[PDB]
Amino acid sequence: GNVNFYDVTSGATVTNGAVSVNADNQGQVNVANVVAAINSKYFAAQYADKKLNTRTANTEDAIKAALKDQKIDVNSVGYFKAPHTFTVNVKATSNTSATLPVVVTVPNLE
Amino acid sequence: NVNFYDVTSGATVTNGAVSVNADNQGQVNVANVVAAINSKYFAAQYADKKLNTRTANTEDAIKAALKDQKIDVNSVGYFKAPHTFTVNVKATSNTSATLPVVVTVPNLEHHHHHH
Ligand SMILES: NC(=O)c1cccnc1
Repeated sequence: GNVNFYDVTSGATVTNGAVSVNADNQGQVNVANVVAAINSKYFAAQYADKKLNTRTANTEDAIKAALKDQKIDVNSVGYFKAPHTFTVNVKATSNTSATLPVVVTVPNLE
Repeated sequence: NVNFYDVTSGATVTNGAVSVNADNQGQVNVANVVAAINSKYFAAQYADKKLNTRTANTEDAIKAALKDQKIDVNSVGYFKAPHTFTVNVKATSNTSATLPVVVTVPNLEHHHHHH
């Protein structure tokens, strides 16, 4: 009945997530690359009747909101100066909500 | 890669357990054990955000468990219930998994809070 988050590859339910994203040599990251990393690794679904019904997460919005809470601006094409780490609260809602806290690490900052 | 899952929650299960009541004569029917197990647990192969259900051999597993306990089942599926026994339910892969299920018959327990 509830939306849960799941590991894309195993299908196991998850409560906490983590991904790594490499910055470019100038320490910049694009939001679209964070979105792709998170959404490739984790998905949301409502389970019923031996079936998973996928639900869209607000990954992009969640990333920008996490960055703004760390006082990091993103430009109109999605670039920002990355911190070493930030936590994204990825949300998916039900039809009839779940939040996955995903720690993003940017490991290659000078 | 085949796993067993709880029918209602969808959570993966390693070891299952069910309770099945005997009749007044202390007999249980295989069909009631089948229904108890299969109503609660199912097998599936997970891939690509999708569950692909697989058939379990529940009835055969029950009869094999009962045979190994030297418990005879009659032609209409009735047997004299032992207190608790384990059934090894199997499902096969298309690309293969066993769920041990503990079956207990509660009307035949030696200890009980009731008076
Ligand atoms: N941990 C990760 O950065 C990650 C991202 C996507 C898939 N698998 C792992």
